[PDB]
Order: sequence, then structure tokens, then C-alpha cells
Amino acid sequence: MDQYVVFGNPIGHSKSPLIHRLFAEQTGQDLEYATLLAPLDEFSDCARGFFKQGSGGNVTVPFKEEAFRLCDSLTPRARRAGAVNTLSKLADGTLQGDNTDGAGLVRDLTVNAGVELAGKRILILGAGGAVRGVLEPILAHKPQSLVIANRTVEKAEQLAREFDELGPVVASGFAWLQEPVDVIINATSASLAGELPPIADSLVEAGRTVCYDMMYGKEPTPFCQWATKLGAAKVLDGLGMLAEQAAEAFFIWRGVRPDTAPVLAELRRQLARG
Repeated sequence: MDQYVVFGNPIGHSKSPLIHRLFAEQTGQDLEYATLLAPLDEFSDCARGFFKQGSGGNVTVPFKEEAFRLCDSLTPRARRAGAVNTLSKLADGTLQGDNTDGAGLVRDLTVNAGVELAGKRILILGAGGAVRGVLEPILAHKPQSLVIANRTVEKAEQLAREFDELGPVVASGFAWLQEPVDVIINATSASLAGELPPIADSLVEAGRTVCYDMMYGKEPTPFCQWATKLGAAKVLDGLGMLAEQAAEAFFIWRGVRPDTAPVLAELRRQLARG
């Protein structure tokens, strides 16, 4: 039977085994999915050990960059992302890395939440691997503009440089942002601890601007609270992205697309329990 894991640390409370087990039941796939705790400094060793017999695995933060360096081959979107969240063993025994995070984000935004991206003004906050992993699929939807803003503008400038040829992406310091936009995407890890950037209230036009946090928790994130208080038209966290990036990985592995809606329904029911 084919074996899959989620690599992580800590990984005890992972939702991924439930998610992929439900996918597998839905789509009649004969596989097992478990957690694999990797010591924070021994990820590559753990992955090599697993892939002696294993078929694939998801890779969680903080291991996505190391996974990018470990792979024998990379998909084009993983190459552009500089980060791998999905590992697959090929028939010749080599290890291939993909990145489904961007696909998951844009699918959740456009299909699940019905948010239009084409012709719109998009702002993304941050400039790490989280941003690099989603720029390409956002630009593929042909926005009017995609602004990257970050604490240190040089990191944003470097990202804009890498994706310049793919669309109207530009970097900006926060001091220049004031006009409302259509969509604000938060990609800053530090924001969970309250380090929000110095963004103006005016970026949110009440009843128009959509705010999407790539982060999620049981409770609304600081960014989500900020957006809600300003009357954003829709306020979302990263739960749908989690489900959709997983579904995309499942498809990469198995060649069938599972239905995420009843899986998200179960995840939300469990969150409601609290």
C-alpha cells in the first residue's frame, strides 16, 4: 500500500492526516497517511529515510526551503517559489518537489470565496517564502496591479524583480500606500504575534475591499480583526488555502481531484466544537 506523510515539527496536532484520509475515502484511493516528526536540523535525513519505501509527503514550515534544496527535480512553480511543500517519489526513484501553496490560495480565493482577481488592484503584505510561493498563480489571473509591501522594501523589490516578466508586480514602502485596493493578502508570519505593519486604515474601502490572511488559528488572527473592524467586504483566514493546497497535492500524487467542500465542512465543525 502506498505511504504518504506530513513532515513537520511539531506535528502532533496536524490536520493533514484527517484531510488526506478523507480525500482518499472520497476518491477510492488505497493509501495511508501519517505524521513524521523531523528534528528541526535533520529534515533531509528524515526525508531520505522515508522515501526508501514511501510515495509522497507534504512539507510544512519551517522545512520548505530545505526541501527545495533536497530535491532531484523541481516543477516550474516550485522553482519560482524557492520552496517545496509537496514531495513525490518518481518511478526511477528520484525525488521531485512541487509547490501547491499558490494554487491553493488562488483556488480558495477565486472559486471558494468568489473573489475576482482579474483587473483588480491587489496588495500583499510581507516578502518571505510565503509571498514568493503565491506570486505566479496570482499574476496568472491578470490583475491590474500587484503591490508587494514589506518592513524592508529591498526584500519586496527583489521579489518584484523576480516576477516582473510575469505581470504588473511592483514593490512599495508602506508610506506610499493610501488609496484603497480590491484585495489585501497578509503573508507576514510575525503578524500572529501582533507585529502588524504600519498600513493605513484607508487601504480598506468598507464594503468593497477583501482581506485574506494566509495565516490561520482557531480564532480570528490580528490581521483578520483589523480588517473586520474596518468593514472589509469579506474577511478570510488561511483555512481554505490549507484545504486547497492539500487537494492540489493529492491530485499531483494520485491523478484525481477530491472535493474540498465536505472536508472543509468537517474542519469547521471541529473548530466549532471549541
